[PDB]
Amino acid sequence: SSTGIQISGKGFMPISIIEGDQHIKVIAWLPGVNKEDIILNAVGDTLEIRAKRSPLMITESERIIYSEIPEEEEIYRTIKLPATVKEENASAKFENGVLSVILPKAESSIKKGINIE
Amino acid sequence: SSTGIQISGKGFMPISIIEGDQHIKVIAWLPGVNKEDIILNAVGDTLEIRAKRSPLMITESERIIYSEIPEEEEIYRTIKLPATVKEENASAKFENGVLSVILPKAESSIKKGINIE
Amino acid sequence: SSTGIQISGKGFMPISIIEGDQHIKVIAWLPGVNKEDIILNAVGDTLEIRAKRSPLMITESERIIYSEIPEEEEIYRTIKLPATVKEENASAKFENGVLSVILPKAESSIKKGINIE
Amino acid sequence: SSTGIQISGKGFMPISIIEGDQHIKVIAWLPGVNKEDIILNAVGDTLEIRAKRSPLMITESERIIYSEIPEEEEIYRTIKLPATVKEENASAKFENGVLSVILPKAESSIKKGINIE
Amino acid sequence: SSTGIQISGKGFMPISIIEGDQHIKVIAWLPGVNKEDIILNAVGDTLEIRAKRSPLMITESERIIYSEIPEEEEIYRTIKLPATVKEENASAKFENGVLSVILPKAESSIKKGINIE
Amino acid sequence: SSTGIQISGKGFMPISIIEGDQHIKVIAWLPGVNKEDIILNAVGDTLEIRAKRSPLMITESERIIYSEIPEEEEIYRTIKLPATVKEENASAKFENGVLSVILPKAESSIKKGINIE
Amino acid sequence: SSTGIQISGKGFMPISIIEGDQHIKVIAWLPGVNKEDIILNAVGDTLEIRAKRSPLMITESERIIYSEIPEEEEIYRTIKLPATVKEENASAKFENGVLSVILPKAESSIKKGINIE
Amino acid sequence: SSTGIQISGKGFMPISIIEGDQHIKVIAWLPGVNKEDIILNAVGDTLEIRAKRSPLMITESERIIYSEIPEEEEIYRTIKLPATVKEENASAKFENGVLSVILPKAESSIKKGINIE
Amino acid sequence: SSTGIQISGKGFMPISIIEGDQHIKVIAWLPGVNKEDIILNAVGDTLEIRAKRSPLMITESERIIYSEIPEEEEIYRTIKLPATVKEENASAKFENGVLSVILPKAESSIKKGINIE
Amino acid sequence: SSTGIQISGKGFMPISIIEGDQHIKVIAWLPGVNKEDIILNAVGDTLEIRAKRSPLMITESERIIYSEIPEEEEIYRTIKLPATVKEENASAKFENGVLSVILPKAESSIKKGINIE
Amino acid sequence: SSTGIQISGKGFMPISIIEGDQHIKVIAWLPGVNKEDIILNAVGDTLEIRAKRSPLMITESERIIYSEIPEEEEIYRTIKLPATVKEENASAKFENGVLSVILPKAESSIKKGINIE
Amino acid sequence: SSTGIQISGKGFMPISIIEGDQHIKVIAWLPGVNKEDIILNAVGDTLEIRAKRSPLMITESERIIYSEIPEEEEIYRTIKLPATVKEENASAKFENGVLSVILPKAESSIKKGINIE
Amino acid sequence: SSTGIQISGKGFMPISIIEGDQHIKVIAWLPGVNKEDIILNAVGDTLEIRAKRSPLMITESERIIYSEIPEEEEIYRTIKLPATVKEENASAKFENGVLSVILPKAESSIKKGINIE
Repeated sequence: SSTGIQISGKGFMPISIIEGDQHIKVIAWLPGVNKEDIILNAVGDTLEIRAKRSPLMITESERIIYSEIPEEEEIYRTIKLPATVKEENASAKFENGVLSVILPKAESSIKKGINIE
Repeated sequence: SSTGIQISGKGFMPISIIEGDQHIKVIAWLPGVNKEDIILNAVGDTLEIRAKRSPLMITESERIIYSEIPEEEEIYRTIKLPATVKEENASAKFENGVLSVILPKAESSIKKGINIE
Repeated sequence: SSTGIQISGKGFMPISIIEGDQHIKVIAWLPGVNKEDIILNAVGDTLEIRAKRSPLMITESERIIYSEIPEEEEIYRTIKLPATVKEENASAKFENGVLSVILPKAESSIKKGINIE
Repeated sequence: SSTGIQISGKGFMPISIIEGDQHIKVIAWLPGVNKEDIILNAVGDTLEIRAKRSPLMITESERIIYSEIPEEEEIYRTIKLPATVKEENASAKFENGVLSVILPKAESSIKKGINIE
Repeated sequence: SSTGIQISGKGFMPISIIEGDQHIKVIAWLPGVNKEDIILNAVGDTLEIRAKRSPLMITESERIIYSEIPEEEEIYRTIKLPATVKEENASAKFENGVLSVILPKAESSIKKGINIE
Repeated sequence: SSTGIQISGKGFMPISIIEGDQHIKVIAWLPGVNKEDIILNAVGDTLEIRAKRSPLMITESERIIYSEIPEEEEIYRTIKLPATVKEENASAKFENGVLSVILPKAESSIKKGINIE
Repeated sequence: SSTGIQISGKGFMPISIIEGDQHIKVIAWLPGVNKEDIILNAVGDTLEIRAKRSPLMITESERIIYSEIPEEEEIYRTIKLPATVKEENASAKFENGVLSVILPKAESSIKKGINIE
Repeated sequence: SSTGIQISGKGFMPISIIEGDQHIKVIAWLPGVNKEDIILNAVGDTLEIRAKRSPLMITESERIIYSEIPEEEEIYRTIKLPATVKEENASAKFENGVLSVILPKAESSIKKGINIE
Repeated sequence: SSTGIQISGKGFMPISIIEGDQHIKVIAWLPGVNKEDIILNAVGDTLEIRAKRSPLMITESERIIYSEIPEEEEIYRTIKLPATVKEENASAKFENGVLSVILPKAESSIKKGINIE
Repeated sequence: SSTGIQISGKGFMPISIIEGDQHIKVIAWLPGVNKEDIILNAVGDTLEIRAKRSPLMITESERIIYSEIPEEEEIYRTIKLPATVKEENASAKFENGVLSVILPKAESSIKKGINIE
Repeated sequence: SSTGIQISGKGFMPISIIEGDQHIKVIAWLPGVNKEDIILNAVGDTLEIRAKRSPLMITESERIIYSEIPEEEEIYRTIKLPATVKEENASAKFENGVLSVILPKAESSIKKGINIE
Repeated sequence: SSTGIQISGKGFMPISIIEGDQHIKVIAWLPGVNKEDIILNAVGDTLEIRAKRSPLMITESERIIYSEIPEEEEIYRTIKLPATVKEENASAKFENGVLSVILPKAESSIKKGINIE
Repeated sequence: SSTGIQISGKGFMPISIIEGDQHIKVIAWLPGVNKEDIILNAVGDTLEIRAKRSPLMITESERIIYSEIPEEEEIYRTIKLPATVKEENASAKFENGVLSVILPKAESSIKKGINIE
């Protein structure tokens, strides 16, 4: 999908991109991932997300009769945001397996209001 | 779909069923959902999963430019297990958006070894 | 169609099935039928509906040019609920051609509550 | 749509882009919009347009028998200009629901003199 | 198209028809039309709409790389209202390319609601 | 066509693009045009060719029975080089209806090699 | 191609056949060829044109990234004129890649008639 | 192909790109080529490689009865790696027909870690 | 492919077969494999080639964004030559990942030139 | 099927061929067969397997409601090995319905080795 | 057809091939041929059969109204046995239009048994 | 092409193979070839033919207007005979571009008497 | 086929036409043709070729297993040359199945020279 942005990565990790006037809020779904094991990195206009969930722990006495859950042990994504961001004050939160990153756009990238009529 | 088990429901909620000799471990993904908002009910060979995730909050100044996350605010599932369970003592955990339910099998439902010659 | 229930019958008889925690609410449309002419038959986990509306009353002086209303005078339907009900204490109300049937479910079928951690 | 330029947005808003030697004239139709409810944001070679019309208000006594006007209440567009413009001296006339934008291009983008020998 | 009324004309001129118990409100989008240029004739149940927008003026030094605005300079529509209107006291308003026409209906068309036994 | 470069234009104007380590050699065919009537423009990484040939001179006494020569009197083309050039010092030669254009590349683009271990 | 006249040859060489009253003017485009390299032969009502353009000279330091110009080093055309020509007085010019043929006289064609007296 | 990177060239030469947090590593297969006959060139985000293998020498008395090895004597590739390079200090190797370039990325691209509060 | 010979094996390993009067020269491409890890075995009219290249060494800190290089860790081929060879005195060379085998053909197999009248 | 070996026979009998430098190990599945009822014959480069499983005995009071086991009572296979074998000292085992044959290859086929420098 | 043997020939001559441990029994149908008119040629692993039956005897007083009997008066067939034969001691019997040919196999091919451990 | 025999080679060289009781006659057409530059080599059951004609020599003043003769300057064939031949006493005649080859077959191929009984 | 000349005839007889300034050289392949059997008729601009090779003689004891040489015993061709020739002094040579004919043109068609320069 190309609608002004490029998306890349590996595994099942749906994402939604929230665009504001002064910042870009990005939300990514990471079910079943531990807290400290995530790693997120962004610079300029580029963002990358890396994670590695543990496989389904199963005792030898048990078996997988039916499991449609994705099996990818390594998943990562990288998206080109439409504008440059300040990779210093950027902050993020991680609840219920959902990653909410807050990227304030660089001042030079911010758009300017145009007088009308 | 019928593969020895019946799966029913509405919305996006992937589930995996682990079958042991004495108990069933049911793994269900509910990313981005609050703990106190899910509800479960089980009896005989039936287990139902009902949940409702919060909507993608949006600020007045911001808008969603790209969001492939399913928007269904209410989702539920109902599955027929291959064996009866003792729901009185069943227990489940929910962390990092992964629902792990353990249902001990009923006495009559448990298999018995057969000697071989 | 197989979605946890069986649907069958004959004739024009649109019905709606509502499942509650402790009861089942069934809405059935019986337009153009008298109150003393309706009939219901329910037992265990099976519900069947029979009906027979009065045919058109038409004066000799007047003629019926166009009537999309189905003329089938004999109709019936049979639906299998997913759970057993206690028909002995069932009750129903019929108003404005709308039949409302409440079938309390059996304690064995009644789904218990399973806590989470 | 990509035909040497990129256009994005949501809703019905036909626009025309004129490329000149020293400026870019962009015409946008915002039929049935209030003047004080349109907003423009542009920087470098990027221009975005937001608008929000009131819905078709209807009196309680009357009912809409036929309306082919699309009902989309929120519409916006974002277009990538092929050349940088000086937003500080940009101007845009808006009359009779017709928006006309004139954007002087940056001197760096301006076409220079090639020897022809 | 036949939906109780016949619609005819030429060009892009989306219209909406609101039918009330005492009057009819007709809304027509006429973007890029001069106020002095619009004229209407309405009688009985018949309304004709004629308009001719000015052509897209382009400077010699500039070119059109992309212009999706309709090039049809002549557009007109005539719709047979289903009810007789009192055009002698009708009025209309035209703002922001939106033509609002208020056509009260002849007293014979007016009907008073009748209850039932 | 996308092969690291963009090609665009209008009319019959076959061109050849040669890339050198320090410069770019562009061959353009302009048959049937005088020397003072050829015109071109370029800047940075963008090259735009405009031309307009003399029409088919014909005497009244003679007639043109067959001419596959294109009659388009106005033609132009625009090609984007993969690297920036220093148009200020560019030079060109035009002989036998063949235009030769040399555009020295900018030092920023001028590639460099590395001693292969 | 056969359309009442026979045209033959090989390679890219657009031509125009002008049927004059006293001469037949034929314009041939031979872009990128030297003057002393073209060769023609004509007799009776037949004209054969042979040419051989220089190949695209390339320096060792430069390479061909893109070239749509025809590379065929040998091109020729041969046409059966509709009228007889006297080659002794034939004349031609080759400038701007334009090879024009005049064939100023066709003795047998001379319609001088006679003094009606 | 566009998947976050651009690949261009001519001939058979499989390449693999390795992405670290501090250096870009590119693996290129050049079987049957001499060490001193390859040439590499890069700048900014662009890397290009030119190479020429010796032809399959054949003795007068012998003939190639079966040869699926590609015969292209000149092959090259040009790829847009995702971040600028410090080629002043870049280095490579070539052994057993495998070309390995190591490209330290520019300070601008050195992705900076963000807190995961 | 069958043209008097049979080819078998596993993995990507293109080969070329040179046929001379007194010997058969076999060229096989083995990019990216060590010297002491190749193995050749021949007898009668049969030749087998076995090899096992190391996988792409990658540190945990780096990734493989794009790698079209074949991943087969074990590759081997076996071809039936058209004639018997003297495997005792055969010799082979290994240059830049290209394996050249020279197999003198058994004197019994050597073909006998016939003369013509 | 021809892939360097020829397989022939009749009935269901899957076979696997293991090739070593000095011996050939042939694995053949003969489930549900008695040991003394199989027959093997081998010479040159040919090996044939003939066997006959007992029928599914059925009691007078019982019937086969579902049996996908192939009913072929006589099955055999004949395969051409890639090398000659010394059948005089060959030996084979048969346990748990798996026939493991070991055929030492003849000295003629014992592939010798060639230097690689 | 390829099933370990080659079949070829011309004309109507149905044949059957039986393989024995020590011999080959070949049944060939030759209807309407005399005993002295048959001919066979066999050597090594190749067997060829030639025949030529008498034409349809017809009297002048009678006519032939329908004959599906093949009219080909010259027929022959050639079949390659999978194993070599000792034609020197071969024998055949021909009765009731059925040719029975027994070809003992050469000791080299006589498949030896192998003990089953 | 396989029709009971194998033919291999390159170029246009029609050949005919006649199989006899005591010999094999092979005819080959080599039009426009010299005698001293054709060569045959045969052994066992294999025959190969090499030939090399001079190209169509043309004077500088003349050009080829039409030539359907294939231009392949190097052509050769290699055919597997169905039976062994005695190359020591083989003979061939080549006249008027027509090559005739007669190869006496070996004693092993010769037919043997069969006892018709 | 029309290529400025009409080609007609029957059978396999490939021919090549070389057009020179002073003469035409025509090469015709006539394999299996006896020198005494060659016959040609040519006049003005028209040439006919007639030939009839000897049939493929086959011995009684031998058979044709495969003979792709053309069986057409009668073949002939007639081509209308585009220029008149002086057939009174023409000459030909026939070597190795190649018919070489030299036909000096008739001065009228010779084109003379066109002295443009």
